[PDB]
Amino acid sequence: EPSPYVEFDRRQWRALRMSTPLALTEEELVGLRGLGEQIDLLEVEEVYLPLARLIHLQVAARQRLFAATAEFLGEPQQNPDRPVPFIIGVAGSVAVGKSTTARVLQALLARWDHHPRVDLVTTDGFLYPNAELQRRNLMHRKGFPESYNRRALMRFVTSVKSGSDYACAPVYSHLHYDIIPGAEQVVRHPDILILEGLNVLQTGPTLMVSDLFDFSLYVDARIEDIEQWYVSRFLAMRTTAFADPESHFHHYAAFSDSQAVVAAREIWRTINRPNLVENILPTRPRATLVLRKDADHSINRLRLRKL
Amino acid sequence: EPSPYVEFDRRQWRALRMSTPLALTEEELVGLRGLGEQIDLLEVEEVYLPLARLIHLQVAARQRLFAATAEFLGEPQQNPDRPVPFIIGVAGSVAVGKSTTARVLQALLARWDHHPRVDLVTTDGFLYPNAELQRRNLMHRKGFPESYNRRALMRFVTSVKSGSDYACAPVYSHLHYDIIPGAEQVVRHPDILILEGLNVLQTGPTLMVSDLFDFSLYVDARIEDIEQWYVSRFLAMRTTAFADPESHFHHYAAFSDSQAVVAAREIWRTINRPNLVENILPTRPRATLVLRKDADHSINRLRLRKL
Ligand SMILES: Nc1ncnc2c1ncn2[C@@H]1O[C@H](COP(=O)(O)OP(=O)(O)CP(=O)(O)O)[C@@H](O)[C@H]1O
Ligand SMILES: Nc1ncnc2c1ncn2[C@@H]1O[C@H](COP(=O)(O)OP(=O)(O)CP(=O)(O)O)[C@@H](O)[C@H]1O
Ligand SMILES: CC(C)(CO)[C@@H](O)C(=O)NCCC(=O)O
Ligand SMILES: CC(C)(CO)[C@@H](O)C(=O)NCCC(=O)O
Ligand code: NA
Ligand code: NA
Ligand code: NA
Ligand code: NA
Repeated sequence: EPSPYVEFDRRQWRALRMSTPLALTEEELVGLRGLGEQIDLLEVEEVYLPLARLIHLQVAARQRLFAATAEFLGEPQQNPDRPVPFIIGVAGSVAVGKSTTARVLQALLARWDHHPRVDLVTTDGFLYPNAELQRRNLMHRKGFPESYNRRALMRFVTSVKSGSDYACAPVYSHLHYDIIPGAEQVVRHPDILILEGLNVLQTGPTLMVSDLFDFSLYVDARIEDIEQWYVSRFLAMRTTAFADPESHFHHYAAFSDSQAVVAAREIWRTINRPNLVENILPTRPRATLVLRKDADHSINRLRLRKL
Repeated sequence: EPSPYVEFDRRQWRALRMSTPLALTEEELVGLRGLGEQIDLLEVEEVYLPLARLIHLQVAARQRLFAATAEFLGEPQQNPDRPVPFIIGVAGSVAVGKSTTARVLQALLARWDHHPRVDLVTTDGFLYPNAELQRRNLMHRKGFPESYNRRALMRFVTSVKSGSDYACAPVYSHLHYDIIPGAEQVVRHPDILILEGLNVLQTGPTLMVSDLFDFSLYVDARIEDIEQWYVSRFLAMRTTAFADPESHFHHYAAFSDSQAVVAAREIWRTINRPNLVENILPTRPRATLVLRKDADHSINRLRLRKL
């Protein structure tokens, strides 16, 4: 029975690296790695390099589709210094390492021969501010689709891919756990734009940012492993993020291992796990490429959409 | 404010015809026109010709995307006699003329220089048989998403676009209003496949046929106009389709105008209108091109997705 997908073990995927250069050192990789992630240079060569290759191939191909529609339209033939921004979506659960995935990806692509402008934007800045969330009774639903200003987000991406000189996104503060008044992230006609979020692959009764993605990535892992990574991260943050007196969750720092685990599980069970099962996972079927992470965090299986 | 869409009046769209040949006569056009449709050769030149042009441009462009993924994969470079079938989805409400639209489209594309194999398949054959619908209490829901064997339909399209030598679809009988035992429609690696249906543009928690569309068409019109066209068609069929003694609805033939109108409105209000409003219309935002039909049935406005 035919399928729109084709599986790959790390062995078969790495082969597709061909002669792709590794323009990243250990120090740099470290500056991209997130707390808990085990990503090393080897994984960057066997997994992220074939990926950067596939993407640069598609960035060329996909360039025709916009050219053809330009020809048909009798429009002047597209300006070289301003191509149509290639949009890459990176989705997945909280604590699955998708942000490291996104950061690494940004680093690699930025280091491609002609050095393309490659921006990275997370959906955090599109979260409604706490005051607005309380108003909507969503202070315990940060992460769910309804906790974001989806129109604003769609506006942003639409603006960047339609060729605007600049588009701005609000900025979120994890330290203060809320939108930062007046903060803007400015994106200026990048060549590649990576949008990272939880449900960015969602589809619906209106055109959404997923309909604008030229390529999508979904960082996947067994649910029980993700919970472990989540709890583990929570405990570790008692001495990093929560240690800061300025942290909204500074009082989590004095928790004991037991208390920490209990609190992390509650948060996971009441927010993150439901959001993963009801909203995030249902979108995995449409991802161009799925990166499967084993319990040890390593990518040992990939799924690609050939259709 | 930027947009993923660009509007067109008949005047601006026809200009895009360029030097496209009209390989269709009146007799032929007639043999494609449905009861109630006002389509003439002029509309075929001003609306369907620019469309056939745009499509053949995209069929070339879109060919790269599959080539690039073939290159990346180190796969042998695609066989010329067997390209990747281009999939066109045609959606819209019952009685909006989308089938005529599909038939005309098939005729034009089949008449393109190198004469490509262009098949047309409606989703009717994927409807569950009456016995199965009764079992599910859906005998008054033919047309709704749940009245079709969506897995089968997805299997069919997946098979055709994955390059199978042949794929078969069940056949529906409008005369007998049910699936025809043993009837199969065989599709053999066509170059272009047009899938026509009511909710074929729907998206969901699994990869669906809309995710495989390389181009989609949505035939639109004001809801009140569609109801008129629907009722009008119902009355006219008292002397065509319902006139046949073998017709499942043969007893509608003896209805008076008044009785006919009452019955048609009930059917429209209880089945077709709800299905249009809850399921069909919500999918319009993703259509590549929307053909707007005025009350007189003429296409005087078009909406194209540039993003
Ligand atoms: N609770 C938090 N505190 C501080 N920074 C956070 C954060 N959650 C996310 N971030 C930012 O996003 C990055 C995510 O890195 P990583 O890929 O290792 O985890 P993740 O994004 O898969 C799970 P998360 O939903 O917690 O971000 C963090 O390194 C930091 O840059
Ligand atoms: N009730 C019916 N009786 C006979 N044929 C029908 C039919 N409904 C659909 N068909 C077939 O599909 C064609 C549809 O033609 P047209 O484009 O004019 O209407 P339509 O498809 O937009 C509304 P419908 O949902 O009734 O098919 C009919 O001409 C016939 O070939
Ligand atoms: C689980 C950690 C430490 C890491 O993901 C972090 O996401 C966290 O605890 N944040 C505050 C509670 C929450 O995750 O909603
Ligand atoms: C309205 C007509 C005549 C034409 O669409 C036809 O669709 C019809 O009446 N069919 C049987 C009832 C129904 O439309 O469900
Ligand atoms: Na920038
Ligand atoms: Na496809
Ligand atoms: Na055929
Ligand atoms: Na697009």
